[PDB]
Amino acid sequence: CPLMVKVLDAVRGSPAINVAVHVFRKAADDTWEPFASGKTSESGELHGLTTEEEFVEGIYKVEIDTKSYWKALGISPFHEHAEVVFTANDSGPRRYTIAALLSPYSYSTTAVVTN
Amino acid sequence: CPLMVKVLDAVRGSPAINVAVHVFRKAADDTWEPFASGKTSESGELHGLTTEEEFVEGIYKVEIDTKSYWKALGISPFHEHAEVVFTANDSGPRRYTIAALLSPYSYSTTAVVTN
Amino acid sequence: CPLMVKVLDAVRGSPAINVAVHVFRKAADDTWEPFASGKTSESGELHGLTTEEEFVEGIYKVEIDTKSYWKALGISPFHEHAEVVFTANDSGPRRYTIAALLSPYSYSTTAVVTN
Amino acid sequence: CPLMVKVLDAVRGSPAINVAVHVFRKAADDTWEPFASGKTSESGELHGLTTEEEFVEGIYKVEIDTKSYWKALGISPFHEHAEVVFTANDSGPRRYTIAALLSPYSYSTTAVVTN
Ligand SMILES: COC(=O)CCNC(=O)c1cc(-c2ccc(F)cc2F)cc(I)c1O
Ligand SMILES: COC(=O)CCNC(=O)c1cc(-c2ccc(F)cc2F)cc(I)c1O
Repeated sequence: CPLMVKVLDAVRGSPAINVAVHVFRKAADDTWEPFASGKTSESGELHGLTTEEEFVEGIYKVEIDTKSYWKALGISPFHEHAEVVFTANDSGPRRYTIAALLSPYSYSTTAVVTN
Repeated sequence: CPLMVKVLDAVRGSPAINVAVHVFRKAADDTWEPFASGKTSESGELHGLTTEEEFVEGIYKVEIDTKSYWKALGISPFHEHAEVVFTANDSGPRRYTIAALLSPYSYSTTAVVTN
Repeated sequence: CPLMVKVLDAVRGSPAINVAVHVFRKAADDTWEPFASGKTSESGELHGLTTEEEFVEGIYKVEIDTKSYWKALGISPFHEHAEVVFTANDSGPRRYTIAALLSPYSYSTTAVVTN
Repeated sequence: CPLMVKVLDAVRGSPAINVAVHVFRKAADDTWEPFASGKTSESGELHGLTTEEEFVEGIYKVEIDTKSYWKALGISPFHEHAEVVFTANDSGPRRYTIAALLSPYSYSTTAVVTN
């Protein structure tokens, strides 16, 4: 599993559960084509978005549906979502963990990339 | 005046100077349309993006061109850009300041909305 | 003027107003001595902490009283305070701005050092 | 294992390996008594700092020796360390994960607390 997404709630101090995540990949025509999607588990993690075969070189966008999450908790947040845009596998195949830490008016995202 | 963007560099401990910033507004045809842009000053700030007349309710996207910034410093970056997607809502007099703190493999963004 | 502290609230999307800030300087006896303190203004900023004459090289600790801030808003916090411990080093004319972005269970701090 | 510490490098996009971590607990006399210490693994994680028996209610300080880490990488950073101060087990025994994301002039820390 070369791509994992983790989401944390900075208000509750907990994993962010049931958060919708959409991954897009830039196509030839410069448009964003749907690549994969899922929901975070009880651990705030989303595995199994892709396989080494499908996860080719390209420009990817990971959209984390933060607004829906905060709205489900009765909170009216600032952002529509958190978006992480990056080139992958540009220098050989790696494993990417994309993490987002969420607050109503802020988010922090990081990437851990291991060979 | 209703919209300001500020960018900080977590590696150098300084404002992020000369960073390109592009703002888009979601059109009725569900597509992103260029709205405003510029480059951050020596203070890491970009003022004069828009006016009260032009800055109506709607969905906006701020793209901060982080990859080019890091490239210019000779530091290896992960993200193509930092993106901040938000709904502007009228609720009395509001100024929006969108701030981003940049590291090569991470960023933190916050919104400060004041009357 | 050589030291400024700024505090932001990631839950309300606003400056963190009236937050207590205590600064200490490490003494030769290896203990922390009160150096400067105050409360953040309506802009979330605390100016006038010290002067160029008083702000010599040394090791400093800035404690931002986050627990009391959250308590005053009725929000359940994790940290007793946010702490930022740093060495002040002379290297031409420097102003240090220490910024903290607060959530109930998280904080992000950065230093911006300008000439 | 009721206390785990994780450290990530925002410059390299990797776990922060071999980082020294010291945990203190506030004693009766209001002084910081040594509680536990360790080093992060190849995964940037530090388990086994304590046991449910030893990890009683109290005010704890987790000091992450960030300066030594950045210095070992040839980098001269801003902070002496990152410090996380919190009351634990004030409302029954929990499991605490304290995470820090490190850059030369900035750090972000969060807590995930699970029952
Ligand atoms: C009324 O208050 C304002 O207009 C605040 C605008 N400034 C900011 O949001 C800001 C935000 C940060 C900041 C951003 C992200 C983060 F993770 C930590 C920060 F301190 C740092 C500085 I120095 C800032 O000036
Ligand atoms: C080898 O190490 C990994 O697989 C890293 C995957 N995890 C993360 O990136 C991670 C990241 C954070 C984190 C994210 C944003 C931020 F501002 C601070 C953080 F600690 C917290 C936790 I708890 C995590 O596990």
